[PDB]
Amino acid sequence: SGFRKMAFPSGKVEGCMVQVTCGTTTLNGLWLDDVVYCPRHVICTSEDMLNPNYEDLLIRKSNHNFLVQAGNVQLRVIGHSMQNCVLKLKVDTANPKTPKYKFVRIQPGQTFSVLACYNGSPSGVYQCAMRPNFTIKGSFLNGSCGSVGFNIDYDCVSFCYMHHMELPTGVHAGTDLEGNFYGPFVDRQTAQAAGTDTTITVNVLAWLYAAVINGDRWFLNRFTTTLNDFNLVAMKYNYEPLTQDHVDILGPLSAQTGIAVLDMCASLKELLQNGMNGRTILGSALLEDEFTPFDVVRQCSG
Amino acid sequence: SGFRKMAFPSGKVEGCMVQVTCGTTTLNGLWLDDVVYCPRHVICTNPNYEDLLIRKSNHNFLVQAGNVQLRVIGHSMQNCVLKLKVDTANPKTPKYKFVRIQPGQTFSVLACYNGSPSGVYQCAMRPNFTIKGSFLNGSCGSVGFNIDYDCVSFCYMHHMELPTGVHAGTDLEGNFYGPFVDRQTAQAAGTDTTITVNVLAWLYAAVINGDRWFLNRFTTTLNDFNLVAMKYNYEPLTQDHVDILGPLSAQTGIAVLDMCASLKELLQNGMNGRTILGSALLEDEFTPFDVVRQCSGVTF
Ligand SMILES: Cc1cncc(C(=O)N2C[C@H]3CC[C@@H](C2)N3[C@H](c2cccc(F)c2)c2cn(CCc3ccsc3)nn2)c1
Repeated sequence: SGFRKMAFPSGKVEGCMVQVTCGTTTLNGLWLDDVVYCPRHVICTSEDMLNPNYEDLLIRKSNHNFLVQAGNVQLRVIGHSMQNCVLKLKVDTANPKTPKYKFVRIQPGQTFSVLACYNGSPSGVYQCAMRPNFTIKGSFLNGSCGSVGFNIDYDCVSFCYMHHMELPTGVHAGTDLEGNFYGPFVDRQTAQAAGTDTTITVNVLAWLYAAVINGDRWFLNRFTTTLNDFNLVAMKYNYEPLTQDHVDILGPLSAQTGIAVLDMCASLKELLQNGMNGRTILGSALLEDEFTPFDVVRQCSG
Repeated sequence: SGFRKMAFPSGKVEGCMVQVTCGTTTLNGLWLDDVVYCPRHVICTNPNYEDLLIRKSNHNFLVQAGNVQLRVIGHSMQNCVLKLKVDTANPKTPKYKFVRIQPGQTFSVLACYNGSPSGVYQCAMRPNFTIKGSFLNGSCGSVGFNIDYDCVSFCYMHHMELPTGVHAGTDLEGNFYGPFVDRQTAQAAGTDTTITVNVLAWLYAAVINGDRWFLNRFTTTLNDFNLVAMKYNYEPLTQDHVDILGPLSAQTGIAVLDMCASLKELLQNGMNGRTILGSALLEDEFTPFDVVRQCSGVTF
């Protein structure tokens, strides 16, 4: 029993974290095979950041301007290239600790683990979700750039996030490992701000199914709803639309618990109307939206 | 910015987890140098473990480190932990120590299944000596640890789930945390209490992160506040707690008894539909050190 925000074991990623230094700037890089991936803004000065011309800055760099350090070992850079907003530094040594891995771009609502890192040394691991507004509510201090987000399935590490910046509301923005930002953000000091966030409805429903699995039914009711009536109400609480894909995805949890998806939608509607009246669900006094349907089946059943 | 329930990087521990099978029981062990540590209740069959173990032969214990088999060459018990001597020392053994933690202190848990780590989370030793973990069948032998520089301090090994869903275990010397035994008897968690010094730490974390609405002009005294704590089933606040929070008090300008007044008012009046660091409840599983470490970055 129990239900925690559980991260993946981080060892496979730990063995890939290095320090990258350009000029006065040091941040983290991800060392896979003979390539080190890091945010391209490592080549910028703070001045450059209003309107940086990355192509112009990079053509001026020599391989030996990049200092890469893996533990106590300096790696020799032998080439470099830029892919979208990520710098790829080719190094003379392949990482002998390279796990089986892939690069995956995730959708809003997906979860992943973050290995927060400073000066190429991992500090801690925690679970995160990609918010509907393409930010993440992480925990990152100065020097955390280049920290990565990942899932691990059957010993394959799927890298899905690389950290670039903190937005003014204290939430975080970054790219996939092909260097494409999530959301409308840019690696430029601009007046960019997180869009208004919403609640990840399909994840809330999955968590409610998790509550029933672990033995709590107090929030259920005898009503049902149409999908469209549910969305009409949910939008009034800044909940994300629930799609037929979402209904299909919850099929297994519906089947396991005996509670039809649209009946669980009726319960959520009432919870939004009533609050919890001093009660908790899986230890929380708020509705949790950073557990996915996949996560629930992974942690609750096996 | 931000504040998350954060665990230590688990890599150094992952390389020590093994699967231990005896009879019909399979569970997780911890392989350090040439010993595998696991719960003694892996022993076959009111138990008398010193008797049951006499019956077992080394070869009754199948130990799998991934795909490799470690051969057992010896066994002994230390309290509720079984120690299997194996023929191969773990080449991935980290620098480590066995430590016993105090209620209120936190640690990371690497939850495992068939000697395969599957998740890591951060927990506190509750005042009632249980932990609010997430464990399913097969988790027994999963371990808790902290990392200080390069040194792993192992502090917990999971032995059982209790009827309220919380969990009980031992230190790595096999001494239970709390009034529990490893046998099928009637056992229950005692009434728990809230860890006051940790709630205060988390309020400081909130302030550091810009959440200041609960602050007020008032201050108080230990004696006065401790009467409120007892009323609300909060642990007593000691002078040593006050000293430990010293740093955060200096960094935010909010003295502990200044912050206690904020907490008193939250306990008496509630949060009035507001939240702190994204919670509608007062959180008590972050220590002062956890807050300082995460709001001022240390790395391992
Ligand atoms: C609280 C916190 C959370 N998470 C990360 C940090 C953190 O550390 N950074 C993120 C921000 C803020 C400082 C610096 C690094 N970023 C600036 C920036 C501005 C606009 C877009 C963008 F993508 C980056 C920047 C980059 N550069 C080039 C030299 C350099 C690159 C890395 S450090 C210095 N100059 N300003 C902080």
